[PDB]
Amino acid sequence: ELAILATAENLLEDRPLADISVDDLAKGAGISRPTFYFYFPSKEAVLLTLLDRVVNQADMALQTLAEDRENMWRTGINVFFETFGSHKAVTRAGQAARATSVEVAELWSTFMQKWIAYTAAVIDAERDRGAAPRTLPAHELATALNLMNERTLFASFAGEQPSVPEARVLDTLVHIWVTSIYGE
Amino acid sequence: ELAILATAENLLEDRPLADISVDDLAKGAGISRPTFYFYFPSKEAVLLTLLDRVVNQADMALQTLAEDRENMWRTGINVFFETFGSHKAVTRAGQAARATSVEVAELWSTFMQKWIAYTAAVIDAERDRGAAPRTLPAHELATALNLMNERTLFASFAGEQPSVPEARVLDTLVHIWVTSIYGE
Ligand SMILES: O=C(CCC(F)(F)F)N1CCC(c2nc(-c3nccs3)no2)CC1
Ligand SMILES: O=C(CCC(F)(F)F)N1CCC(c2nc(-c3nccs3)no2)CC1
Repeated sequence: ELAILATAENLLEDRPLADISVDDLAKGAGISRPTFYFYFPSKEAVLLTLLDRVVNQADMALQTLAEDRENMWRTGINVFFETFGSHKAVTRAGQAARATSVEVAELWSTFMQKWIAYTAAVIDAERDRGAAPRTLPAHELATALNLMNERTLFASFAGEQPSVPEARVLDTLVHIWVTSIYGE
Repeated sequence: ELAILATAENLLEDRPLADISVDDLAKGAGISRPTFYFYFPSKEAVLLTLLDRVVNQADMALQTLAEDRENMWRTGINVFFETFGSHKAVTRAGQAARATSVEVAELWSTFMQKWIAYTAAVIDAERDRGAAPRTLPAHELATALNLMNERTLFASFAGEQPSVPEARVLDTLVHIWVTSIYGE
């Protein structure tokens, strides 16, 4: 199973999921094709599992943090920059699969809701302690900022035109987060 | 031609481009199917033209503006909220078509570059006159803010989970723009 997952992530670096066959996956894993079907129903199920592992790893890293204001936010944004930036091929294939796969769509949406709720809870705590002003509803502010990070990180990692260069994206997002949370 | 375009926009309200046939389009336009092929090579070419007209209408409305700081930005963001919000079916189909169509991809990318360049020029003017502090590189700040607006507007219009409610999205974006441009 782990060899099929590593193989899939390796090939995804080079080509889209549409250009990878079960045969390629089976072969890279040192197993036959019907032996593949024993571990996964499809190549789409492989990507789902890869995406699930990356998002959970980001989510666990953020839990570890939960357990200087600008540096506080930078470190939390950085969990996502590093975790997804270390898995760009999976990130990119997984984002494209939100369009065609309900399971990938639901997976992404469920974790965005969780990460928005955590951001909102931290902004509310900051407001409760007098460190942040009561401007926008916290949960709405958190939603826009998180959607910004999703779109901006993924555009930078994919080398999209337009995008912020990967080496400038963390400072760019942290500035927008800190000014909008503390400003006002 | 205009009847084929209106028909396509009308049907897109109800269903995806994949569930619309040339026959549906031809029929709604009061023409035969080979008569359709005379005006457009495909249903994908129809969406391209619809998207082209919407983006140009937004772009022309923003030119009209180019020819109170918070209200200045609100009015510019509002061109996009109203123009795309008045054409949600076309916006939504057009965004999904960026994945499968190079012409739709290039069209969106070309206008984002133009709208980023305009935002950056206004922030630079604001900094030149002493009204905004010299924090992030203007063009990087503009890129992240514009990508935020793209993702956040389209999520609100599609009723995505998560999204900012459509009735709160303009105030949410304006707050993030004004604090990040003038803050720090
Ligand atoms: O960037 C994200 C998530 C959106 C993305 F596309 F990237 F998946 N976040 C979500 C969690 C945010 C957050 N950080 C923290 C904290 N960081 C440090 C202490 S508490 N709380 O919420 C950081 C940015
Ligand atoms: O929201 C956008 C474009 C991104 C989108 F997804 F929506 F297409 N804009 C681009 C242009 C921005 C802008 N406004 C202005 C001005 N508004 C009033 C005077 S000058 N300059 O740039 C406003 C937000």
